[PDB]
Amino acid sequence: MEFKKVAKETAITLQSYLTYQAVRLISQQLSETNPGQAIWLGEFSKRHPIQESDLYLEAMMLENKELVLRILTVRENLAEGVLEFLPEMVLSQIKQSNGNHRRSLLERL
Amino acid sequence: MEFKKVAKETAITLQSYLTYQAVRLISQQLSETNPGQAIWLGEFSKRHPIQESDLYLEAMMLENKELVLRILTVRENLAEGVLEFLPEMVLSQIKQSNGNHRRSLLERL
Repeated sequence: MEFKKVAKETAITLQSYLTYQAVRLISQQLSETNPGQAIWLGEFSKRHPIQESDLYLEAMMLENKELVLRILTVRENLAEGVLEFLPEMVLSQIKQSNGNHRRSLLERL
Repeated sequence: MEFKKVAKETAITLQSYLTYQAVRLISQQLSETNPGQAIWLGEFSKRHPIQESDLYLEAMMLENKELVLRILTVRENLAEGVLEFLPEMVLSQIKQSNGNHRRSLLERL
């Protein structure tokens, strides 16, 4: 098994996913504080796929510089906050799901 | 902890993404040992989106129980090795990305 090469791919995916989580947390905050801006943010995201997170951030710089700053900031905090718990949490989630599917497959016999 | 909801949502996402990576690897092994099953698998993945990994596995066990059991095992083994590299890779990539976006933002009026 090619653990490191798959890790590199997974890292690229996770970079975009954590940008998505940052945008999500900021939207939830704006929904209490400035709903018009949360709405604007929601519309921007349907025009620009967060999957292409570098392109997403560059596009936003043309329309809302302050929000880009906020996303980069939150995404950085999130990463630092979350990343070290991930190995255990992901492996645990997979073990649980494996148990679940095995029991369903046994019921399927 | 902190970011519990985020960390959890991220874990479930990576669980699906690592299932994708498991199926991809298995598909490659099957192309050598049982090309007809490699083809069945490709067709199966076209019709069932791997992003919905639990539904994918639940559908497959109706048709091919052995392959489900193999995916469960591979995705766990893969996760063990992949998650060891992930934190530092993802942090350093976010760092590089920030650097690029920072320059982009600072260099314009």
